[PDB]
Amino acid sequence: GSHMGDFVVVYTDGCCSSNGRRRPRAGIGVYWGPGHPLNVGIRLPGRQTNQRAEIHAACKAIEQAKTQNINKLVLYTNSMFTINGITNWVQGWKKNGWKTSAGKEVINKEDFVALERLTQGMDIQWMHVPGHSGFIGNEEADRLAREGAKQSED
Amino acid sequence: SHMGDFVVVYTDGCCSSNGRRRPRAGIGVYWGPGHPLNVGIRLPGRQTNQRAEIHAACKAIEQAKTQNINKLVLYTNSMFTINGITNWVQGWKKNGWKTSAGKEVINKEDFVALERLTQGMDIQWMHVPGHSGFIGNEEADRLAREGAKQS
RNA sequence: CGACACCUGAUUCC
DNA sequence: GGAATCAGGTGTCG
Ligand SMILES: [Ca+2]
Ligand SMILES: [Ca+2]
Ligand SMILES: [Ca+2]
Ligand SMILES: [Cl-]
Repeated sequence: GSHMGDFVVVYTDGCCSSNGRRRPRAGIGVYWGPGHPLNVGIRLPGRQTNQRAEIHAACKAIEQAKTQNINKLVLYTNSMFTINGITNWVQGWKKNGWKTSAGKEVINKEDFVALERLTQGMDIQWMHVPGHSGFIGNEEADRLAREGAKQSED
Repeated sequence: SHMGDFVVVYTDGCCSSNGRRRPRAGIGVYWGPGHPLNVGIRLPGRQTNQRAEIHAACKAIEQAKTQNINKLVLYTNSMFTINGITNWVQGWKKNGWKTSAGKEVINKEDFVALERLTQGMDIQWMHVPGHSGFIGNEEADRLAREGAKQS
């Protein structure tokens, strides 16, 4: 199980097939290690978009971890939108009604709020991993996030 | 009706055993039975599918040059090379070669060199659906493999 | 404008 | 069931 000095490692990823198209199918994915018992591939409730799938993949992780009574983790992801939110954009947003830099409702509020609710007491070390750059951890989490939005066909 | 004016040529580029044990790509260009210019050498460089399939078009016309031929019909199954040369290049030339997604068009170095030889020359690209018609393809296609074997 | 993603479609190969 | 690669489009924020 990947660790990094008392910081248990974890990769997360979200996906949303047909994002911005008629019927969006979106799922969350979180990989803790090979054949690891915490590796989830859930489907994302409600709104179907990559952005929330992505930040919610991260929620699942934290949510999971707490249950495993782990307080500090190095959570990798390829979502800058999530990282930038959770560690910058949010703070501001709170002090001003969650209004975008163009003066309008911070769209993914509900999502970030949840996510921030969970950073509480946790010492997350948000790390970013490149796209299809070949990093296992991320590709296995990607793998998972799809099986989470599986078609149900077969 | 009308006369006749060009020469035909089939071209194929292949990339092997995906994994690591390998990734051998070969070029292969056919001009007809036993014809001298028929050749199927190995692809020099970053061994890949697309890339080979392109340079495999360079050699073609490049030899077309070494024959003072001014216009041919080039056959190929990859409409990446085709689309690339018949369209996406002018665009790439008017955008510092940026993928219609912000990043850099990887085979610029290739599509560049290719557009070079296209100079003065008049190529009429012909795409052929896999398992197309005309043995011509199965033949170039065959040298490719033979090429990929050389060191 | 920029940035990180999420896709849809194509063509070939095996 | 990918790897090659591209076009076109959304998700969202500075
Ligand atoms: Ca992602
Ligand atoms: Ca992904
Ligand atoms: Ca071929
Ligand atoms: Cl013929």
